[PDB]
Parts: sequence; C-alpha cells; structure tokens
Amino acid sequence: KVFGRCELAAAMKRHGLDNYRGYSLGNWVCAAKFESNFNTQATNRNTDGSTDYGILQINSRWWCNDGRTPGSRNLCNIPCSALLSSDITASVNCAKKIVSDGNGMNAWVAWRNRCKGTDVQAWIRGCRL
Ligand SMILES: CC(=O)N[C@@H]1[C@@H](O)[C@H](O[C@@H]2O[C@H](CO)[C@@H](O)[C@H](O)[C@H]2NC(C)=O)[C@@H](CO)O[C@@H]1O
Ligand SMILES: [Cl-]
Ligand SMILES: [Cl-]
Ligand SMILES: [Cl-]
Ligand SMILES: [Cl-]
Ligand SMILES: [Cl-]
Ligand code: NA
Ligand code: NA
Repeated sequence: KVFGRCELAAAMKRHGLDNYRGYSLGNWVCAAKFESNFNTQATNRNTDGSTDYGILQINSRWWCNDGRTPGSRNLCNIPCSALLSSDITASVNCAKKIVSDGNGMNAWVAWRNRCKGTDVQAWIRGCRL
C-alpha cells in the first residue's frame, strides 16, 4: 500500500507514534516518506546483504527475519514480510522497539539525514488528526 501523507499520519497516530519517545508525529511521517515514499512494500538491499522492509525500512540485520540475512537478529520477532503489510501495525510496533533502543530515530538514516532538525510538523500540516 502507498499511503497518503495524512492517512499515514492518522494511522501512525492511532498506533501511538505521536510523541512516542518524544518524537512528534511529523518525525515518523517524515521518516516514512523518505525511507519508503510511504510504500509499505518498499524493500531495499543493504551493502551487508540485509534488506530494509516496509514503510519504515526496518532492516533484517537487526529487526526482522527474512531468512536470508545470516547472522542477523530478529529483535522485533517478526518475519520481515510482516513489515510489508498494508497494515502498519507490525512496522509501528517494531519501530517502537527500535526508537526505544537508545538511539532514537537516528536508526532511520533517512530520518537523520532528511528529517532531523527540520520542521517535521510540516509533514502533518493540514491533516485531520
Ligand atoms: C531502523 C532501520 O532499520 N533503519 C534502516 C537502516 O538500518 C538502513 O541502514 C543500513 O542498515 C544496515 C543494517 O544495519 C547497515 O549495514 C548499513 O550500513 C546501513 N546503511 C547506511 C547508509 O547507514 C537504512 C538504509 O537506507 O535504512 C533504514 O534507515
Ligand atoms: Cl507524497
Ligand atoms: Cl510533528
Ligand atoms: Cl536470516
Ligand atoms: Cl494500519
Ligand atoms: Cl531520543
Ligand atoms: Na533506508
Ligand atoms: Na534478521
């Protein structure tokens, strides 16, 4: 599924990401935008052979199991394919673990490089939330 911006904002809000670990909702929407262009089916292969999955491009090196990232962890205890669902629950729940892990949203490269320190509230501007 390719979410609309506000649709995703609302879904993320419903799933408790607004101000989760202090990260306002726009951070999460910004991250999703630049990680996946709001596409739940996005996958990208990393240089180490892991793959990033889903709307928040959660990687299989640490967070999910895709059966082809040897030596990796599965800290969200999910098949990576679950992160490709049109239902963002699994991604959100995993993202909550990630962002809780001490590094905040810096785990999301695109967030660090494209959202952090920007006016992320712009990403939820105009949305009914
Ligand atoms: C939370 C999450 O999974 N974020 C992704 C990053 O992990 C990806 O970065 C890449 O992650 C792999 C596995 O840890 C690293 O080996 C790789 O070096 C790292 N790539 C970079 C450029 O840092 C990122 C890839 O675009 O996608 C999400 O942000
Ligand atoms: Cl868009
Ligand atoms: Cl915000
Ligand atoms: Cl694996
Ligand atoms: Cl959802
Ligand atoms: Cl933080
Ligand atoms: Na990425
Ligand atoms: Na894994």
